[PDB]
Amino acid sequence: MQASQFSAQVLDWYDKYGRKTLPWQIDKTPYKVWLSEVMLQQTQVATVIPYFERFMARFPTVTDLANAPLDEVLHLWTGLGYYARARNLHKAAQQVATLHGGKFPETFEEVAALPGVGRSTAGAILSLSLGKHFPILNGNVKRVLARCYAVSGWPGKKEVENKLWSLSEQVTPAVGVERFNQAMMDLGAMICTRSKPKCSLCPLQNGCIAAANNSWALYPGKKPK
Ligand SMILES: Nc1ncnc2[nH]cnc12
Ligand SMILES: Nc1ncnc2[nH]cnc12
Ligand code: SF4
Repeated sequence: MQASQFSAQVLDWYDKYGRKTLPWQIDKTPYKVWLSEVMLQQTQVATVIPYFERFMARFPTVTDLANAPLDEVLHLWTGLGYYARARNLHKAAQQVATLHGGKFPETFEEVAALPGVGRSTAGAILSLSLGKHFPILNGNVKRVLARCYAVSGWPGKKEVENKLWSLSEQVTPAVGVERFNQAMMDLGAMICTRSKPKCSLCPLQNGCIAAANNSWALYPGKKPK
């Protein structure tokens, strides 16, 4: 299947089966999408929700987060693990307060310059909260694209990561980008799982090479040896 059919099938699936009601998806702003993306990169949705709610209630705005003591941020992070994310969250909130006058940057370069925010998280912040035309590529999306397009090779090799970023760019639409990017994350998280993917519940099952060859185990490639 062509890039235009990938996008259309994923958006039609999201419409009927996607997750649309999580708290970071309601009255989306750059700040809320950033906060949730950072919490979500190493923690599952069920554990993140109470923390997302407590952080939004305590820190309504990024300036509130910036002005809080770091020890108060770490105390409220307790239970989420991977505390470098919390230290960078706080540094990034202070960078928005100092460089961007308390308003979360809405351009790619300034968002990706924030501590703890990579190319995929910056693309996620801007595409999901403002509908800007940016692709994402976290572990879950890497798996969906690598299986659908048979991208063998370890994504830790620059050549394979570039291939996967090119594929993401090719299948990501401008129209409906916020719905498409959330749907790709949902598919990788819930359908195209690391083991035994639920191919029969996947909107890409008619064109996916791994589903046609029952070779999901080969994609993406793991680290050598
Ligand atoms: N917005 C999101 N929804 C679900 N899983 C995610 N993983 C990272 N970001 C996510
Ligand atoms: N199906 C699965 N879902 C999530 N993590 C996994 N690790 C191995 N198999 C998995
Ligand atoms: S058809 Fe199966 S292997 Fe292919 S993208 Fe969907 S869940 Fe993953």
